Amino acid sequence: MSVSAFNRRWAAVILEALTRHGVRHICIAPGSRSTPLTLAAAENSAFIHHTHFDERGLGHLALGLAKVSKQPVAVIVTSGTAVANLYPALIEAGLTGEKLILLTADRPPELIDCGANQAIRQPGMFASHPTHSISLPRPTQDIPARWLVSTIDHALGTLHAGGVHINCPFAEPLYGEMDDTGLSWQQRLGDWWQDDKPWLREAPRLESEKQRDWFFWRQKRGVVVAGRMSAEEGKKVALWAQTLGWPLIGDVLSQTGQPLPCADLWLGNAKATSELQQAQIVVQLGSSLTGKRLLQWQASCEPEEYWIVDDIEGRLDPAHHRGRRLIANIADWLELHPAEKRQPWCVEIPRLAEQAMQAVIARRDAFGEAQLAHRICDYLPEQGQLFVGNSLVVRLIDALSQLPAGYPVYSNRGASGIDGLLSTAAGVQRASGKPTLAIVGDLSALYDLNALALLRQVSAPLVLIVVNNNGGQIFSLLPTPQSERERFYLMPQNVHFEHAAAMFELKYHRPQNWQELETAFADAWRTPTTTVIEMVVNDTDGAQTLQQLLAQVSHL
Amino acid sequence: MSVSAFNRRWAAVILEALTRHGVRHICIAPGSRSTPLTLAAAENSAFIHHTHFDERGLGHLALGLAKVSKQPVAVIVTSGTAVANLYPALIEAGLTGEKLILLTADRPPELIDCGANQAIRQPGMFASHPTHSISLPRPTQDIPARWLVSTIDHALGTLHAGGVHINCPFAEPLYGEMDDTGLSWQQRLGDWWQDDKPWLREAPRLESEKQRDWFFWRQKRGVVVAGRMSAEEGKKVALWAQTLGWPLIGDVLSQTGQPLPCADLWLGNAKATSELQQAQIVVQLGSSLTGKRLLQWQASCEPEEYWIVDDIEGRLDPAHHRGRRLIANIADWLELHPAEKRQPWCVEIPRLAEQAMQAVIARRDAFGEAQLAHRICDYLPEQGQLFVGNSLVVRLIDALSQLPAGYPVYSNRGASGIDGLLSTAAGVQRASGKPTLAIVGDLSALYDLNALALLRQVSAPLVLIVVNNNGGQIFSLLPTPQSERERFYLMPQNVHFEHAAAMFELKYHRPQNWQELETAFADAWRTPTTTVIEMVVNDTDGAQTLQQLLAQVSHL
Ligand SMILES: Cc1ncc(C[n+]2csc(CCOP(=O)(O)OP(=O)(O)O)c2C)c(N)n1
Ligand SMILES: Cc1ncc(C[n+]2csc(CCOP(=O)(O)OP(=O)(O)O)c2C)c(N)n1
Ligand SMILES: [Cl-]
Ligand SMILES: [Cl-]
Ligand SMILES: [Cl-]
Ligand SMILES: [Cl-]
Ligand SMILES: [Cl-]
Ligand SMILES: [Cl-]
Ligand SMILES: [Cl-]
Ligand SMILES: [Mn+2]
Ligand SMILES: [Mn+2]
Repeated sequence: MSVSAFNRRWAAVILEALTRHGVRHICIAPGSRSTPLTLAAAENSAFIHHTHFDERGLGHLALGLAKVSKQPVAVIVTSGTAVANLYPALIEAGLTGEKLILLTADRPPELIDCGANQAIRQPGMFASHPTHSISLPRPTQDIPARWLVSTIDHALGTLHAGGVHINCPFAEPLYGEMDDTGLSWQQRLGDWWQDDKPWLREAPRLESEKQRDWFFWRQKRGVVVAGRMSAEEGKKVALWAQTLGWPLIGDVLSQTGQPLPCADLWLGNAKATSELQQAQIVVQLGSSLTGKRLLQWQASCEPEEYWIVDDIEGRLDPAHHRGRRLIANIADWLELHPAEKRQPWCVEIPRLAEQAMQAVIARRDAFGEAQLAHRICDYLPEQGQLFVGNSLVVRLIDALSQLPAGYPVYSNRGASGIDGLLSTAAGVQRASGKPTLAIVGDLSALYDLNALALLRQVSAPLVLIVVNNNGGQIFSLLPTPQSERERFYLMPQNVHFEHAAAMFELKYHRPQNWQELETAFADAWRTPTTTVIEMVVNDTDGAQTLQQLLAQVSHL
Repeated sequence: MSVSAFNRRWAAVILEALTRHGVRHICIAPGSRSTPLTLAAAENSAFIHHTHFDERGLGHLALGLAKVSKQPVAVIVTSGTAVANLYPALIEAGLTGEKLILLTADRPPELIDCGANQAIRQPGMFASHPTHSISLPRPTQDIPARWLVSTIDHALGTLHAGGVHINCPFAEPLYGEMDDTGLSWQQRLGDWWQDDKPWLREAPRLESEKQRDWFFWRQKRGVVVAGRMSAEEGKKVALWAQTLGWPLIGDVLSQTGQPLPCADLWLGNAKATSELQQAQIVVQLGSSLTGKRLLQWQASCEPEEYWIVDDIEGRLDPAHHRGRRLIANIADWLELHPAEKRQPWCVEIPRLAEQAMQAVIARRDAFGEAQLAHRICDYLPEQGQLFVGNSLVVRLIDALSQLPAGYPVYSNRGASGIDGLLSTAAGVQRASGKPTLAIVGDLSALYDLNALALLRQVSAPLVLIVVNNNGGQIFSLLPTPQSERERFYLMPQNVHFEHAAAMFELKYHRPQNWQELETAFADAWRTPTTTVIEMVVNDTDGAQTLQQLLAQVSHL
């Protein structure tokens, strides 16, 4: 008889099913309509439970979790605009591949389009952005549990990457006594409840075949571009490229070690671009390439074929080159297409890359964001991970430093949003347990401000560098019109973060030089908490230093 | 020739066209892709420009503006998750009628699903939540300006209520000199550029017909239920119900003056409900009724007829009574269905309503949220406006105080989200220019924390009361389960707002008695600046006081 009790039994099947697909982490926002989902999750000891009050934050927390653990991470939210806040993190997931299982509570069909409070049209509301969309029916004992677990099984079994959105109508009485309504119904699943596999096993592998002409292509004048990939993938790619004798352009996100550093600088030099005109094939592994000069070279170069090896799906070359798009695990792929010993063919690029770095070393003293980015390894935590925020920071680290091979870097570099960086960071460190360094801009920090709440619960030191250049200074770098740049572009907020840290009880440091920055780090890494280091810098110095260094290099 | 210059030409046609439909406020977030729209907006002298860095807050700021002004308000954002953030405000607008014109910038078609940075598929991404979706084509001179303005003219001309999503591909060379490409193409529109009406006027009106059996019905035992309507409509409805001799159950949002106050209390009393069983007809004006007892009585009652009169569309009875759904401006409808002076048929309800308010007044003294709610009248600015947050506050002011007839009230009571209350308040005050009192919960305040940024800029004094009962205390009033309530429901963040206030250079108080609250307000209505008043209150007291007042009143 009890609707209250049955809703929970319905929800218990949902959650148990996700358990069979490697879902450990679950992110929960407060609600009433979500009561069946939340209580089922709460009482299921397979989960590690995370909670937060801002649903946009909640999505990004889940996104950081899935980013690092490579596992499907679940999200429970209540009906209404709560669901709509998951949209940004879902979008990023859909572009970078994080498996997010969004379980969104709903009013039941009777309470739709009739002025019911906090009742909206939720089925379909993320359009094409989920990989799978399940819109569950009203819960009824007339639909057997086997269908409910099968539906979920298929969605998860076949999920290569990106998000699944499972809309969960519940009618209400939501609370009440657990009388054993639906226990019978649940029992038709038999000992599946004691099993560790899913009910229906459906896991087709999606993968491109061996390139049988690889033995031919591996001998051409090639170039290796390396975008976003795993830390270990980064090392493998470096040795591979080296063996071929092909120049490797490694992104900040590559973790290759960057044997030809300051690509964003040297690629702007005619000697480099014309040397590369000799490249017969370009093999790019991973994507989301950072620098302007890399994108621009890429968009303009004309090899015989262009390859992109990556674990995600769909076309990845925005310049649409003739070539191949190869779906694979990068490490697997490298083993399936091993490098072969060849003499290098580049003469000028190794030279320019060295000079480029030197021009930057020559500028390392000024206490500016350009320099912080140059010097950033100095500050990497031992056995840690770097989280790079968006806008100027990622561009400057990519252009001016040479990150160590196999040192973990993480970013939200799919949609490049500045909406969820702090909570994504929270996820990232939570996932792995590692000491974590996260560097972010001032608007970025202002955007995801309340995420500082999550930053009270960290398992290893997290250092949050907020670079404060009073506004979105990237729009200084781009050729924006002078007269409406302050108001409509930069949007300085004229604020500091001392009071932010105070509010949430985090250590704060506002260093005036390098000696003070190192002493802030020394204290920070001592304790499994989050320290906020505000780096206040002159608004336009970073962008100008980049432009100058670009110009300098382009004359060498 | 110049794509740059034409992007801007195209955009200015769009923005100019909005001009002819009373769009005067415009809300801009920072970005590169949105350049054509933003620059066109900036140079167009019709618009009052508003800016913010958080796009979710931006949407809600526009919601605020559109709410008060009852004009269409435009929003510009850039491509990527920026767009996705408009969702919450858009869902709200869709339910309550605010006219939000979302001009969302987008990459051109060549750059979608090809690994291009910050490119996602936007056309259709709000599903069916917009009233119209204009998905614009790639800008070209081969499509006449008369098409562009006409498409915008149609969507805006026909717009009864809710948002229009206008997606705007712009191909890049976004910056460049402003040569005279597409001037010739603009001129094909002739002297329309000096006109003040639309190019295509298509403005059909949507109305219900005169109810020609009204003279029959107005003599039966009727009940007037009044929900969200304008402040002038509240006064009229009070005059009307009084004349007919029908009891008026009036919501916080109604501005009717509430002449049977504390309905949430007296509707729980059996004598009141049985007297209401004699109701032959129920005429509700407006919608989104607040309280449980009203929502519950409304659900259960069985009058021969049930009428809902509101200028929004669709069904508004979540109990789906046999009756009438009349789409009309309330002020107009009342004139078209005038009252006739008649002897009030209710006997005990007035007595119960008085005794209920007395029960409440007898409890005014304790320094807590329930008591703040009850006496909020005392703090209302002269010639000002109220903005009520969600959760416990709106429930408490509806239950425990009697707001003045005609004194303007506003809320986000469609989807009842807690995600945009401060930024909505901002736009609410900005639209009217009136001194504003806005009260909100702690988690509410945290959710929209960065909106404190906008509150630095206020055309009249704004007081923001933040009730801090350490968590979502509504889940203390709802019969949620014991051992998982704090963690999965209330989610206390153990925090204050002194520092938040400080960060954003806003005056802060934290009164500890009625006197200290009076001193906080002495200063608060003089200067056109924002004052934060944090009300620290025992977590659980509000909920229990309501519960007790409920129990006390049912015994009358
Ligand atoms: C959600 C979202 N909105 C807007 C943008 C456009 N955008 C890119 S960078 C930027 C400004 C970043 O400001 P800040 O954190 O101060 O970084 P800085 O420009 O100084 O590197 C904006 C608004 C975006 N990427 N994501
Ligand atoms: C965007 C959104 N997420 C979640 C909810 C569900 N919800 C309704 S009330 C509430 C708690 C509000 O807490 P607070 O601001 O402290 O007010 P209090 O409960 O103490 O009145 C929540 C989470 C919602 N309405 N909107
Ligand atoms: Cl809820
Ligand atoms: Cl159904
Ligand atoms: Cl960026
Ligand atoms: Cl700390
Ligand atoms: Cl942009
Ligand atoms: Cl609410
Ligand atoms: Cl100042
Ligand atoms: Mn900045
Ligand atoms: Mn609260």
